[PDB]
Amino acid sequence: TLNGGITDMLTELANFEKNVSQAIHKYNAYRKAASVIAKYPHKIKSGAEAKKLPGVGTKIAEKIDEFLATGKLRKLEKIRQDDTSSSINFLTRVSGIGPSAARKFVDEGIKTLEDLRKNEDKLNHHQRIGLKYFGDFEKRIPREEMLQMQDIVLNEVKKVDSEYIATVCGSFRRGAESSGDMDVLLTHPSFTSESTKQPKLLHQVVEQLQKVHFITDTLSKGETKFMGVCQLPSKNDEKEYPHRRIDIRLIPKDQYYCGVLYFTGSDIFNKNMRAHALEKGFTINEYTIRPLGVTGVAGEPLPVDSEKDIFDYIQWKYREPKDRSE
DNA sequence: CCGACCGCGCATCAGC
DNA sequence: GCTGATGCGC
DNA sequence: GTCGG
Ligand SMILES: Nc1nc2c(ncn2[C@H]2C[C@H](O)[C@@H](COP(=O)(O)OP(=O)(O)[C@H](F)P(=O)(O)O)O2)c(=O)[nH]1
Ligand SMILES: [Cl-]
Ligand SMILES: [Cl-]
Ligand SMILES: [Cl-]
Ligand SMILES: [Cl-]
Ligand SMILES: [Cl-]
Ligand SMILES: [Mg+2]
Ligand code: NA
Ligand code: NA
Ligand code: NA
Repeated sequence: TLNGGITDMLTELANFEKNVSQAIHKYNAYRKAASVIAKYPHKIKSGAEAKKLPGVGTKIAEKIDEFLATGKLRKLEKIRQDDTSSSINFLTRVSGIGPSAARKFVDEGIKTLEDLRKNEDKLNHHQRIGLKYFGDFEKRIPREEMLQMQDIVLNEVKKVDSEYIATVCGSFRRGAESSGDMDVLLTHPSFTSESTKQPKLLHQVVEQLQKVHFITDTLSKGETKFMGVCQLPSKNDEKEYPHRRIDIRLIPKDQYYCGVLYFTGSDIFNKNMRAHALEKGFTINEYTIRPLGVTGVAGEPLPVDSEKDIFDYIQWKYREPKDRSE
């Protein structure tokens, strides 16, 4: 919050570029600048001061000057007044409606919450569930609820098969006092890079969580990734908890450390880290870290025994999850 | 300059 | 059906 | 929009 004013501005600009201009590199450019500035341990006093930070260029430096002088940005003022941009920005808040779908809906004169509701038949399944829980999915989850949710998921998974290991990642693993959703990494010894010795590994876990009425909706589901909806159980007479987004990612057990690094994030941290990997001549995904041949062809997976081995390869000092919140 | 910008699972569609 | 590109979300 | 070379 030290430079919250500026970081909010850049985020609003990032969002505009993603949702409206559909210009994803501009989106990431703003996001990066915002991240670098939020980290910065001084209250910024000028665009020039900011332009010292990596990712802040001439254009963002000028905007910071405008913002510092007036408390606002004319460019954003006009964006907010623009009915089309506002409408598009709103619709993209519904899970499953991206920039493209949003702009189409608006072309059809579907541009409000009331419009979506009376046009349920125009929505695919994911979008349908995003509209249903539009309000709930806006709310954050107190760590205390995250802790109850973890207890359920782990215990239920243990009931299915004691050899399952479920690890809650995302901001929860980074120590955050609230999380926008729940991210669960799942492994089982029968699923490795070498073989899948047991089918329905993910399905069976999902099934059991539906059985106890923890999972209530499915956004999408495949052999290794589930994205859906869950809800804590509430006591007699007490108001129900909000429905929450959940994702479960089944990863080969022998690739746990690359998987847990991936699912811990943050997203910006992953981008920064894989970008650095590339500078050092490696490529990192949720499975492996591989060298890049002189051609730039990924080589064979390097041995990984801890998250720190991954950091080591790219010559980064290790960073605890709680210091990966970029 | 100017090319590169992380990497990939699932849904959905076009074209064969 | 299949492959491949695209959207969208992680 | 920014940066590396
Ligand atoms: N390489 C890469 N990894 C990505 C990306 N988006 C999400 N991830 C990874 C890292 C997240 O922590 C993890 C979960 O994705 P997330 O969107 O839930 O983020 P998160 O870190 O959990 C948020 F802080 P919260 O949800 O708690 O409010 O998925 C992406 O674009 N690229
Ligand atoms: Cl772009
Ligand atoms: Cl403003
Ligand atoms: Cl690994
Ligand atoms: Cl791989
Ligand atoms: Cl930590
Ligand atoms: Mg999360
Ligand atoms: Na800079
Ligand atoms: Na959306
Ligand atoms: Na998630």
